Amino acid sequence: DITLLECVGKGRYGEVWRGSWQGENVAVKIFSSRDEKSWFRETELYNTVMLRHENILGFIASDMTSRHSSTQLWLITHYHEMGSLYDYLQLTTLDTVSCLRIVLSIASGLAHLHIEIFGKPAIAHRDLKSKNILVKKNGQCCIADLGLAVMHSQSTNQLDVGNNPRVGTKRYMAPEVLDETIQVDCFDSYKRVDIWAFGLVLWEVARRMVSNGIVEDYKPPFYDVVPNDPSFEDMRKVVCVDQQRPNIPNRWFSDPTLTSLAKLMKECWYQNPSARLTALRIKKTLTKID
Amino acid sequence: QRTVARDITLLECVGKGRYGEVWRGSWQGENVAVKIFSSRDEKSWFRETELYNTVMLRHENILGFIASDMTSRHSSTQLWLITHYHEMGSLYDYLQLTTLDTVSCLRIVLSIASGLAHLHIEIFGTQGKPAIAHRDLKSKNILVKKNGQCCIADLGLAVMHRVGTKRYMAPEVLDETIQVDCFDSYKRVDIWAFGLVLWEVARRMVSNGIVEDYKPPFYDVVPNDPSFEDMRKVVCVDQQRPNIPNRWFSDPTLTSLAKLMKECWYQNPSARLTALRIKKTLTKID
Ligand SMILES: COc1cc(-c2cncc(-c3ccc(C4CCN(C)CC4)cc3)c2C)cc(OC)c1OC
Ligand SMILES: COc1cc(-c2cncc(-c3ccc(C4CCN(C)CC4)cc3)c2C)cc(OC)c1OC
Ligand SMILES: COc1cc(-c2cncc(-c3ccc(C4CCN(C)CC4)cc3)c2C)cc(OC)c1OC
Ligand SMILES: COc1cc(-c2cncc(-c3ccc(C4CCN(C)CC4)cc3)c2C)cc(OC)c1OC
Repeated sequence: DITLLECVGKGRYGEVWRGSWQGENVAVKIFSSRDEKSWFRETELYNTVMLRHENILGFIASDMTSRHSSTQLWLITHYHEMGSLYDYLQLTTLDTVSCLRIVLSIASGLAHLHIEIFGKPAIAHRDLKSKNILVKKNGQCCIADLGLAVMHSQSTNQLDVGNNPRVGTKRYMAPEVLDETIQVDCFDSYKRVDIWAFGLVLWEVARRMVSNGIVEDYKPPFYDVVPNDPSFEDMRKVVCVDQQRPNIPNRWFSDPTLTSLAKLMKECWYQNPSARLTALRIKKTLTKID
Repeated sequence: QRTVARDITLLECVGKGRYGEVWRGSWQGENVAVKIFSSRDEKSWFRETELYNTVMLRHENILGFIASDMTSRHSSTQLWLITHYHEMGSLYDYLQLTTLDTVSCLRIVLSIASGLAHLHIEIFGTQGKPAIAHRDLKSKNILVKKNGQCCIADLGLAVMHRVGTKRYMAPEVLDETIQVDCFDSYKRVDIWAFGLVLWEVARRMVSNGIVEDYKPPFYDVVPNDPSFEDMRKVVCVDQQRPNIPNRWFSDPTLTSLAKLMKECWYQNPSARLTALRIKKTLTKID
C-alpha cells in the first residue's frame, strides 16, 4: 500500500510525490509517457543487486501498470526530505568540512558507478547535474536518475548503450556531446562525459563554500554566457566555439581547499576527453584534501 | 490523497516450472494471474515488459496485461508479471480431459489464428503497433476462456519489427538455415507451430463417434524432452509430419483442417500460409 501525500516536483520528466509506505516516507516518480524509455532503462539498472551504495539513490520498486489504452510508469525510491543539491545550495553556505563531505560523497557514488564489480557492470550516468543529486541528513549525497545510463562488462566485452533518444541536460553537456563528435561505441567516452559534468557540479558547490568571509551566490554553470533556458546550440556556441569554462573566483586562491578544488575541476574540463581525470582519481584526490 | 493499493493476495499456485511459478491472485475485485520469474528466466520478464512499454497490446485473443512489477529484496530482485486470470487454464490442460464438437473446435482454432494475426500485423499511426512474432507458440502458451475462445500467452521470447520449445521448432530453426535478419522468418516459425497446435486440437474433435486421445506433436517419433538432434532428424532429415488419421477424411471440417495444417508445414518457409490467410480459410469452414 502507498499513499501519495504531496507533489515535490513536476516537469517534462513527469512528477515526483512524497508518499507513505509501511509508515515510512518514500518518493514516487510517475514518468511522462514521452519518457517511457527512461523508465525502462532505470528499471534495467536497478535490477542489479550490487548497484546498491550509500551514494546512489536507493530503489524500492518499479511498476508498469495498464488498463485499456492507459499506461502508468512508476519508480519508488527512498525519500530525501532535504531535496536536491541544486535546491540545497540556494539556501545554505558551506564550511570546508561540509563542502568536502558533499563532493567526496558524489565522487564516491560516481566511482562506484564507473568501476565494474565481478556483480555490477561499469555504468556511465550521462545526466549528472545538481538536480540529480540528493542531500542526505548525514551530509553526504546520493546520485539519482539512471534513465540515460550506459553499461559495459570488460569480462565479456559487452557495451549496452540502450535505446533511449533522450539526451543529457544541455547546460552540463561536454564539448564532444555538443559538437556530436563523441565516439558512441566507446564506453570510456561516456565516463569522460560524466567527468565533465562532475567538474561543473564541483564548481557549483565550491562557489557556496565560505573563505575569508566571502562566498559567491548560487549560479548554474554558464549562467553568465547563455540565455535563460539555453538551447543545444546556445551551449555548443559557448563550450565548443567560444571555448568557455566556468570562471574561478580569484578569492578561491587565498584558500588551500578551494585552490585544490579549482585545480581538480580544471582537470575535468579538458577539451581532449582522454586528458580528463578518472572518477577514482577524483575520489582519491578529495580523500587527501583538507 | 491517492491510495495506491498494490497488495496482491497470492491464493494458490496454478503452475511451477523452470520459468518460476504462476499464482491465482486477488487484487480488490479482480482475480489476477501472477507470474513470479525464476532467476533462470529474468530475460523473459524484461522482454515482455519492454514490448508492453513499446505497445500496449489489447486484443480478445492475447492474454490481457495488467502490470510488470520489480521489487527490491535484501539479496535479490523479485520480478512479477500480472495478467488477466483464465480459470479454465491452458489449452494443453483442457484437451487432456475434454473432447470437442465442430463448433467448439473451430471457435478455438479461429480465436488462436485471430490472436496470432494480431501479433503479426504492423498497424500504422497512433493506436498502431509494430509487427510481433511470438517464437514459443504451443498449447501450454494458450489459455481457454469461458466464452469458448482462447488467448495467446507468454511474450518472453517475442520479437518486434531462451530458444523456443524444441518439440515445436520449425525445420529452418533445427537445421540453422533460418534467415535471422528477415522478420518474416519469425512469422513463418510461428505458422509452423500453429499448424502443430491445430493438429493437437483437431485430434480431440469427435466425428462419427471417434476421437483421438490427446498427444503432443511427434509423440510417436521422439522421446519426452526430445533433444535438438532428435527433432532435427525427424523434421529436417526424414521430413516427417504429424499423422492425419483416416477418420478425419469422413468429416468435412477435419478434411479442411488437415489441408490447412499441411499448408503450415511446408519445408520451404515462404510456401507456408500467413495467419491472415489461415483466418480467411477458417471462416469459410462450416
Ligand atoms: C492496472 O490495472 C488496473 C488499474 C485500475 C485503475 C485504478 N485506478 C485508476 C485508474 C485510472 C483512472 C483514470 C485514468 C485516465 C482517465 C482519462 N484520462 C484523464 C487519463 C487518466 C487512468 C487510470 C485505473 C485504470 C483498475 C483496474 O481494474 C478495475 C485494473 O485492473 C486490474
Ligand atoms: C532526481 O531524481 C529523483 C529524485 C527523487 C527525490 C527523492 N527524494 C526527494 C526528492 C525531493 C523532495 C523535496 C524537494 C523539495 C526541494 C525544494 N523545493 C522548493 C520543494 C521540493 C526536492 C526533491 C526527490 C525529487 C526521486 C526520484 O524517483 C523516485 C528521482 O528519480 C530517479
Ligand atoms: C505502482 O504499482 C501498482 C499500482 C496499481 C494501481 C493501484 N491503484 C491505482 C492505480 C492508478 C492507476 C492510474 C492512475 C492515473 C489516474 C489519472 N491520471 C491523470 C494519471 C494516473 C492512478 C492510479 C494503480 C496503477 C496496481 C498494481 O497492481 C495491480 C500495482 O502494482 C503492480
Ligand atoms: C502460459 O503462461 C501464463 C499463464 C497464466 C495463467 C493465466 N490465467 C490462468 C492460469 C491458470 C489458472 C488455473 C489453472 C488450473 C488450476 C485448477 N485446475 C486443476 C486446472 C486449472 C491453470 C492455469 C494461468 C497459468 C499467466 C501468465 O502470466 C501471469 C502466464 O505467463 C505469461
